[PDB]
Amino acid sequence: PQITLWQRPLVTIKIGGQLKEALLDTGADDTVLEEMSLPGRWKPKMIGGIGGFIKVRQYDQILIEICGHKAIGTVLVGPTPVNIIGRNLLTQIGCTLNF
Amino acid sequence: PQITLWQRPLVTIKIGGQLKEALLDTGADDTVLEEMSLPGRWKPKMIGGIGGFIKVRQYDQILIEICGHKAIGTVLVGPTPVNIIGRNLLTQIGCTLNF
Ligand SMILES: CC(C)CN(C[C@@H](O)[C@H](Cc1ccc(F)cc1)NC(=O)O[C@H]1CCO[C@H]2OCC[C@H]21)S(=O)(=O)c1ccc2nc(NC(C)C)sc2c1
Repeated sequence: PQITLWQRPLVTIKIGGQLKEALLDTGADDTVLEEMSLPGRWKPKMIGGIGGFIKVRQYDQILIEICGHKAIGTVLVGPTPVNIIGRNLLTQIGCTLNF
Repeated sequence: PQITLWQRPLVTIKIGGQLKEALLDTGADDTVLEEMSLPGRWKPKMIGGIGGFIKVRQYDQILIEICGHKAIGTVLVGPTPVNIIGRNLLTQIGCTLNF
């Protein structure tokens, strides 16, 4: 699809058997999701944003479906306010910016 | 231009007579720039991101040139770690997401 930016660019994702809504975020290196129950082993990590840092649990090679496109990569889970699909997964679904 | 997301989507901007690099950020509602000297009056404000909040100075009706496209809008200035062009200006330069 082509998405204009008058509204937040939200998509439906399916991850760990659960449906969620998430922001397509070209400003995000990595993918960061609300506290959620994910299968497998993780690793503690800290990521920084505009206001400081949050602790996240990092899971590698997780399958996500992003608006009907499948990707596999790293997902971080923690106290983010919004679910964010970052460039590590946007590249896999072929997402580009155009103007 | 068409920008893929294998690297950060950075563009050059000219704002307040100064040249800066900035991130095209579909996850940012507003435009937030590192500490800089802007002319005119501002308004104190607080905005939230992944790690908490920062206090910013809000300047309205600011002219920016973003990779050769001119826009006028609100710019927030404060302790962000990256210059961020948010959706208030991305819409004006006709930026879309595509996959
Ligand atoms: C997190 C999202 C919802 C908002 N954020 C933009 C995202 O694109 C941020 C942009 C950024 C890049 C780099 C940075 F160092 C800091 C910040 N990316 C991000 O946090 O990425 C994290 C995690 C992913 O992995 C990494 O990616 C790089 C850093 C890691 S925001 O900046 O906080 C921001 C912007 C404008 C704005 N206007 C408002 N208006 C209100 C009045 C409603 S609120 C608001 C908040």
